[PDB]
Amino acid sequence: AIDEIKSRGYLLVGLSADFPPFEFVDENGNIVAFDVDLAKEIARRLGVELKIVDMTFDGLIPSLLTKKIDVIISGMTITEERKKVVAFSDPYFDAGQVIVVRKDSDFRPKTYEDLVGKTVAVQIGTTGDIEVSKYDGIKVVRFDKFTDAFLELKRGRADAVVLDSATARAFVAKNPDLVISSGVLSSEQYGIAVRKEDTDLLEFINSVLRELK
Ligand SMILES: NC(=[NH2+])NCCC[C@H](N)C(=O)O
Repeated sequence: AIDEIKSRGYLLVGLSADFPPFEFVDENGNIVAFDVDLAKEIARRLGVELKIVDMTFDGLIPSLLTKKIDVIISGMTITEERKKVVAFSDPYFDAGQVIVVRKDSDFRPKTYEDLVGKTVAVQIGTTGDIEVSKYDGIKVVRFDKFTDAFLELKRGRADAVVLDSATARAFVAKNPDLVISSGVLSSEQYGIAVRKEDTDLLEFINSVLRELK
Protein backbone atom coordinates (compact mmCIF):
# COMPACT_ATOMS: atom_id res chain seq x y z
CA ALA A 1 0.00 0.00 0.00
CA ILE A 2 1.06 3.69 -0.06
CA ASP A 3 2.63 3.52 3.38
CA GLU A 4 4.96 0.82 1.99
CA ILE A 5 5.77 2.68 -1.24
CA LYS A 6 6.63 5.90 0.82
CA SER A 7 8.78 3.78 3.04
CA ARG A 8 11.08 2.55 0.20
CA GLY A 9 10.86 5.98 -1.51
CA TYR A 10 9.69 4.81 -4.93
CA LEU A 11 6.77 3.19 -6.78
CA LEU A 12 7.46 -0.16 -8.46
CA VAL A 13 5.61 -0.45 -11.76
CA GLY A 14 5.63 -3.71 -13.69
CA LEU A 15 5.22 -3.84 -17.51
CA SER A 16 6.42 -5.68 -20.60
CA ALA A 17 8.17 -3.20 -22.81
CA ASP A 18 7.26 -4.74 -26.19
CA PHE A 19 4.04 -2.84 -26.71
CA PRO A 20 4.31 0.57 -28.43
CA PRO A 21 2.66 3.06 -28.12
CA PHE A 22 2.30 2.16 -24.42
CA GLU A 23 5.74 0.87 -23.52
CA PHE A 24 8.81 0.04 -25.58
CA VAL A 25 12.61 0.14 -25.44
CA ASP A 26 14.01 3.00 -27.45
CA GLU A 27 17.30 3.07 -29.34
CA ASN A 28 19.12 4.27 -26.22
CA GLY A 29 17.88 1.32 -24.19
CA ASN A 30 15.31 3.42 -22.24
CA ILE A 31 11.74 2.31 -21.50
CA VAL A 32 9.40 4.91 -22.89
CA ALA A 33 5.85 5.70 -24.13
CA PHE A 34 2.31 6.41 -22.83
CA ASP A 35 2.28 4.07 -19.82
CA VAL A 36 5.72 5.26 -18.73
CA ASP A 37 4.52 8.84 -18.71
CA LEU A 38 1.34 7.71 -16.79
CA ALA A 39 3.59 5.95 -14.24
CA LYS A 40 5.65 9.10 -13.85
CA GLU A 41 2.54 11.25 -13.23
CA ILE A 42 1.30 8.85 -10.59
CA ALA A 43 4.68 8.81 -8.84
CA ARG A 44 5.01 12.62 -9.02
CA ARG A 45 1.55 13.02 -7.45
CA LEU A 46 2.34 10.42 -4.76
CA GLY A 47 5.55 12.29 -4.03
CA VAL A 48 7.89 9.37 -4.57
CA GLU A 49 10.37 8.27 -7.27
CA LEU A 50 9.67 5.55 -9.86
CA LYS A 51 11.23 2.25 -10.83
CA ILE A 52 9.92 0.41 -13.87
CA VAL A 53 10.47 -3.34 -13.93
CA ASP A 54 10.36 -4.89 -17.41
CA MET A 55 9.31 -8.54 -17.41
CA THR A 56 7.27 -11.06 -19.40
CA PHE A 57 3.67 -9.95 -19.75
CA ASP A 58 2.27 -13.18 -18.39
CA GLY A 59 4.58 -12.78 -15.33
CA LEU A 60 3.05 -9.42 -14.36
CA ILE A 61 0.11 -10.64 -12.23
CA PRO A 62 2.44 -13.27 -10.53
CA SER A 63 4.81 -10.39 -9.73
CA LEU A 64 2.03 -8.14 -8.41
CA LEU A 65 0.52 -10.90 -6.24
CA THR A 66 3.91 -11.61 -4.71
CA LYS A 67 4.47 -7.85 -3.99
CA LYS A 68 7.53 -7.65 -6.21
CA ILE A 69 5.72 -4.73 -7.97
CA ASP A 70 3.13 -2.36 -6.64
CA VAL A 71 1.03 -1.88 -9.75
CA ILE A 72 0.82 -3.08 -13.39
CA ILE A 73 0.71 -0.36 -16.05
CA SER A 74 1.23 -2.35 -19.20
CA GLY A 75 -1.61 -1.91 -21.69
CA MET A 76 -3.55 -4.45 -19.67
CA THR A 77 -7.17 -5.18 -20.51
CA ILE A 78 -9.66 -5.29 -17.72
CA THR A 79 -11.26 -8.77 -17.86
CA GLU A 80 -13.66 -10.64 -15.59
CA GLU A 81 -11.12 -13.45 -15.25
CA ARG A 82 -8.40 -11.06 -14.12
CA LYS A 83 -10.89 -9.16 -11.77
CA LYS A 84 -10.97 -12.51 -9.86
CA VAL A 85 -7.31 -12.14 -8.86
CA VAL A 86 -6.60 -8.36 -9.00
CA ALA A 87 -8.28 -4.97 -8.91
CA PHE A 88 -8.35 -2.47 -11.83
CA SER A 89 -8.53 1.19 -12.03
CA ASP A 90 -10.93 3.14 -14.14
CA PRO A 91 -10.28 2.49 -17.78
CA TYR A 92 -7.86 4.74 -19.66
CA PHE A 93 -7.84 3.38 -23.23
CA ASP A 94 -10.17 1.54 -25.67
CA ALA A 95 -8.78 -1.07 -28.07
CA GLY A 96 -9.62 -4.41 -29.61
CA GLN A 97 -7.94 -7.36 -31.27
CA VAL A 98 -6.89 -7.29 -34.93
CA ILE A 99 -5.22 -9.72 -37.32
CA VAL A 100 -1.82 -8.92 -38.91
CA VAL A 101 -0.53 -10.80 -41.95
CA ARG A 102 2.22 -10.51 -44.53
CA LYS A 103 1.21 -8.35 -47.48
CA ASP A 104 2.75 -10.96 -49.84
CA SER A 105 0.47 -13.76 -48.43
CA ASP A 106 -2.56 -14.46 -50.52
CA PHE A 107 -4.95 -14.11 -47.60
CA ARG A 108 -6.67 -11.37 -45.68
CA PRO A 109 -8.52 -12.87 -42.76
CA LYS A 110 -11.40 -10.82 -41.42
CA THR A 111 -12.62 -12.99 -38.46
CA TYR A 112 -11.27 -15.57 -36.07
CA GLU A 113 -13.02 -18.16 -38.24
CA ASP A 114 -10.85 -17.19 -41.12
CA LEU A 115 -7.86 -18.35 -39.08
CA VAL A 116 -9.12 -21.92 -38.78
CA GLY A 117 -6.45 -24.05 -40.34
CA LYS A 118 -3.80 -21.37 -39.99
CA THR A 119 -0.86 -20.98 -37.51
CA VAL A 120 -1.33 -17.86 -35.39
CA ALA A 121 1.33 -16.26 -33.22
CA VAL A 122 0.32 -14.51 -30.01
CA GLN A 123 1.93 -13.17 -26.89
CA ILE A 124 1.32 -15.67 -24.12
CA GLY A 125 -1.37 -14.80 -21.64
CA THR A 126 -2.85 -11.88 -23.61
CA THR A 127 -6.49 -11.40 -24.50
CA GLY A 128 -5.36 -12.28 -28.06
CA ASP A 129 -3.97 -15.67 -26.88
CA ILE A 130 -7.11 -16.22 -24.77
CA GLU A 131 -9.38 -15.64 -27.79
CA VAL A 132 -7.58 -17.65 -30.46
CA SER A 133 -7.11 -20.49 -27.97
CA LYS A 134 -10.97 -20.96 -27.96
CA TYR A 135 -11.10 -21.71 -31.71
CA ASP A 136 -10.55 -25.30 -32.59
CA GLY A 137 -8.42 -25.60 -35.70
CA ILE A 138 -6.34 -22.45 -35.11
CA LYS A 139 -2.85 -23.68 -34.39
CA VAL A 140 -1.65 -21.22 -31.75
CA VAL A 141 2.05 -20.51 -31.33
CA ARG A 142 2.78 -18.53 -28.15
CA PHE A 143 5.67 -16.19 -27.34
CA ASP A 144 6.81 -14.29 -24.24
CA LYS A 145 7.70 -11.29 -26.38
CA PHE A 146 5.81 -9.65 -29.16
CA THR A 147 9.04 -9.07 -31.08
CA ASP A 148 9.40 -12.83 -31.36
CA ALA A 149 5.81 -13.26 -32.51
CA PHE A 150 6.40 -10.78 -35.32
CA LEU A 151 9.73 -12.42 -36.27
CA GLU A 152 7.69 -15.66 -36.55
CA LEU A 153 5.24 -14.06 -38.89
CA LYS A 154 7.90 -12.20 -40.99
CA ARG A 155 9.91 -15.43 -41.44
CA GLY A 156 6.74 -17.28 -42.66
CA ARG A 157 6.56 -19.75 -39.71
CA ALA A 158 3.19 -18.30 -38.79
CA ASP A 159 0.32 -17.13 -41.00
CA ALA A 160 -0.86 -14.28 -38.73
CA VAL A 161 -0.43 -12.45 -35.44
CA VAL A 162 -3.43 -11.48 -33.31
CA LEU A 163 -2.93 -8.47 -31.04
CA ASP A 164 -4.44 -5.21 -29.92
CA SER A 165 -5.27 -2.61 -32.59
CA ALA A 166 -3.10 0.34 -31.41
CA THR A 167 0.00 -1.86 -31.04
CA ALA A 168 -0.75 -3.64 -34.31
CA ARG A 169 -0.62 -0.18 -35.96
CA ALA A 170 2.74 0.49 -34.34
CA PHE A 171 4.30 -2.82 -35.48
CA VAL A 172 2.93 -2.42 -39.05
CA ALA A 173 4.36 1.06 -39.30
CA LYS A 174 7.81 -0.43 -38.47
CA ASN A 175 7.22 -3.39 -40.91
CA PRO A 176 5.92 -2.40 -44.38
CA ASP A 177 5.95 -6.04 -45.28
CA LEU A 178 2.95 -6.49 -42.92
CA VAL A 179 -0.60 -5.30 -42.96
CA ILE A 180 -3.66 -5.27 -40.64
CA SER A 181 -6.20 -7.51 -42.49
CA SER A 182 -9.20 -7.31 -40.16
CA GLY A 183 -11.27 -4.70 -38.52
CA VAL A 184 -11.41 -4.67 -34.68
CA LEU A 185 -12.69 -7.97 -33.28
CA SER A 186 -13.21 -7.10 -29.58
CA SER A 187 -14.12 -4.24 -27.26
CA GLU A 188 -11.44 -3.91 -24.58
CA GLN A 189 -10.43 -1.28 -22.12
CA TYR A 190 -7.06 -0.86 -20.38
CA GLY A 191 -6.74 -0.43 -16.68
CA ILE A 192 -4.01 -0.26 -14.04
CA ALA A 193 -3.89 -3.42 -11.86
CA VAL A 194 -3.44 -3.22 -8.11
CA ARG A 195 -3.68 -5.89 -5.38
CA LYS A 196 -7.18 -6.10 -4.17
CA GLU A 197 -6.25 -5.31 -0.58
CA ASP A 198 -4.45 -2.05 -1.71
CA THR A 199 -7.62 0.00 -1.79
CA ASP A 200 -5.71 3.16 -0.87
CA LEU A 201 -3.46 2.96 -3.91
CA LEU A 202 -6.43 2.14 -6.22
CA GLU A 203 -8.30 5.17 -5.02
CA PHE A 204 -5.31 7.48 -5.46
CA ILE A 205 -4.66 6.16 -8.99
CA ASN A 206 -8.32 6.68 -9.88
CA SER A 207 -8.04 10.27 -8.73
CA VAL A 208 -4.96 10.84 -10.89
CA LEU A 209 -6.72 9.32 -13.98
CA ARG A 210 -9.74 11.55 -13.33
CA GLU A 211 -7.64 14.69 -13.08
CA LEU A 212 -5.85 13.73 -16.34
CA LYS A 213 -9.01 13.12 -18.35
N1 LIG B 1 2.81 -4.68 -22.60
C1 LIG B 1 2.16 -5.67 -23.17
N2 LIG B 1 2.83 -6.65 -23.82
N3 LIG B 1 0.86 -5.71 -23.10
C2 LIG B 1 -0.01 -6.73 -23.73
C3 LIG B 1 -1.47 -6.38 -23.53
C4 LIG B 1 -2.43 -7.12 -24.43
C5 LIG B 1 -3.86 -7.11 -24.01
N4 LIG B 1 -4.39 -5.72 -23.77
C6 LIG B 1 -3.99 -7.89 -22.69
O1 LIG B 1 -4.30 -7.25 -21.65
O2 LIG B 1 -3.85 -9.10 -22.61
